[PDB]
Amino acid sequence: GSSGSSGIVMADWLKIRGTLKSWTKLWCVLKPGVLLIYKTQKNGQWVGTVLLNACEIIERPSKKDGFCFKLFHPLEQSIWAVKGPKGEAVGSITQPLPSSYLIIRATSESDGRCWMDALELALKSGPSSG
Repeated sequence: GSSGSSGIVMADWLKIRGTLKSWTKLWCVLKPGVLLIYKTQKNGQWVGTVLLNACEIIERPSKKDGFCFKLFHPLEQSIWAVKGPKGEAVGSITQPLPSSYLIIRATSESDGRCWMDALELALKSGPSSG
């Protein structure tokens, strides 16, 4: 359980696999048993939401490439919310994304380590349980 103050877990600029050509620095928001992603913090067109009902982290720092990881579902499920924050199918239409897994990138091994870590906790934190 992460008793910081607000429901949200953490928010930072994470890099996503550059399927277009260059990694995309989206605004990922770590929530309690959920993760949100937004094109930016300013406007915030929203990209999609990730569900952490019971996802795990394996990590993928690769040989030499800062630090990264992969969050997939062991019970083979959809790691995507039916809607979004404001109950919306989708916000914007950008690069393609996965369904089961989700590759993310952090700034420094630490950051990522905290991300890939918090995540594990988040899911292991449940949606405000008690």
